[PDB]
Amino acid sequence: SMSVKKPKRDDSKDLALCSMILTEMETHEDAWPFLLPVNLKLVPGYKKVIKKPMDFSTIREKLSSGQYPNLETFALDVRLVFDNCETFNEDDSDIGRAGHNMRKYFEKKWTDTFK
Ligand SMILES: Cn1cc(C(=O)NCCN)ccc1=O
Repeated sequence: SMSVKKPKRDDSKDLALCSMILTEMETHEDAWPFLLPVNLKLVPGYKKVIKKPMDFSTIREKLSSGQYPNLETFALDVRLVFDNCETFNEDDSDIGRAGHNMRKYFEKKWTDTFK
């Protein structure tokens, strides 16, 4: 509360660590469904069904222009990519399985980096 300061973690490296985590995502071989925004004019149903589209390049742009206030909002956009994926794809499709793989890949790097 007011004048009651909780001891807080060092966040000076958060930007560089999130950038390196995103780089590992972008270079993962299963990252192809998520590198670029879903083409709303070439895919039937996505614009209406998916109310918050998100992809790695948009996350990269928001990270490179100071649009994430903290690292929690960064992980929100990353998880939004895979939440959208589950909403729109079957689990045993190539894209649906890539999302599950990429999500598990992310959450371990998130724990190994900040926890
Ligand atoms: C990540 N993601 C990719 C597609 C896509 O590109 N579909 C083309 C079908 N061959 C659709 C939904 C989704 O969430």
